[PDB]
Amino acid sequence: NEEDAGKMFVGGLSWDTSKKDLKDYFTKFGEVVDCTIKMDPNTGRSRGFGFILFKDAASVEKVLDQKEHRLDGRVIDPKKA
Repeated sequence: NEEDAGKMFVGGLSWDTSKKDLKDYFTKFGEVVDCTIKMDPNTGRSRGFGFILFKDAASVEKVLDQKEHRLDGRVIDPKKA
C-alpha cells in the first residue's frame, strides 16, 4: 500500500461543509480518527477536497460499497487515498 489503508480522499466538497460536518457524515461507516479539508497555502481558499482517517481500515470498503454519497446538498466523491 502507498497510503495508509484507513485513509480516503473525498472530492466534490461543498464550501459550507465544515471539518465537523465531514467527520459526522463518515461516522456512519466507522470511527473517524481525524479528517481534513485541504486549503490552498497561497490563497487560504479551499481546494474543494479533503481526507478522512478511519480507526479500522475495514470501514473504507463499506464507504466504497455505497455507490452514491451526498453531503450538504452535493454529490461527494470518496476514494481509497
